[PDB]
Amino acid sequence: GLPGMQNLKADPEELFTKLEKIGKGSFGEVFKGIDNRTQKVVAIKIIDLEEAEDEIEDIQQEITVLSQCDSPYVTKYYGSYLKDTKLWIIMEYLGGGSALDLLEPGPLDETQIATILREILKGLDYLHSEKKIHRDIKAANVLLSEHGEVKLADFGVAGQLRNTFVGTPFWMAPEVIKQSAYDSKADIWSLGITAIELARGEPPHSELHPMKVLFLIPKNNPPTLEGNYSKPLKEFVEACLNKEPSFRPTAKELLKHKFILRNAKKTSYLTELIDRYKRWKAEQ
Repeated sequence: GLPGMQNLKADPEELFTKLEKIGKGSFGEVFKGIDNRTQKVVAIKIIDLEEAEDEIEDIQQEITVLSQCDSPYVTKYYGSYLKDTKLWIIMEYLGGGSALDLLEPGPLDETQIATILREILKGLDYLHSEKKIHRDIKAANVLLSEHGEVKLADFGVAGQLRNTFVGTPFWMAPEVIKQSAYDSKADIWSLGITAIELARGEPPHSELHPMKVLFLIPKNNPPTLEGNYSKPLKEFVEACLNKEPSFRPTAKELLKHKFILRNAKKTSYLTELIDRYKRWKAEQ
């Protein structure tokens, strides 16, 4: 059945202290929680199975893919518990917030953008080397630890090596929307959209109805990064955002792109970004 499923007599309400809401996945609410035995903080996604239907197979695939990953760049999975009709999925807690949150106080600079993209690329290199496709790369799914470590989250639509129509519209590759045969290169296109999001704060077409977005992506020339950004950053975006998937580089190649090499710095410096968000949120 479900990888990591714990003893059905384990009462997750006994094993964990459930605290405030912090986010949402493909299928449920997420709460910060405390493991009552170790006192480590965890993220707990709770899904109501009585409420699910013709999705359960999806939840099952999310958890299986997650359970198969073991990387410093992918959120860890600690197991699942069933309580009455609710499934408790225990995940790694990343206290820094998502990259999208970190944009709330103001723009990022190019060292911050390059550092975050570099770590996303380490996670995609890992997933692609394992024949997995993330399928939902976007700033909201790039999470930071309180130390500035950057990890990929939310595998609700993750694939395993496709032509299934999945993803969040604004970040979907043209071939994913047209339901053509696709692979890891679709994540490279989403990375290019995420690079635009990290530079500008929103993805292309963000103010349009998602249904318009469905015909504009396959029809229009690909987006480019507009504004006063460096030529290496604009070229990194263009490399990723080619309509021909075979013309997009691999993640391993992008780790050596001049934008990354000339601008990325250690991840520990991202704690400045996390502090900025904390100070900002503290006022508000």
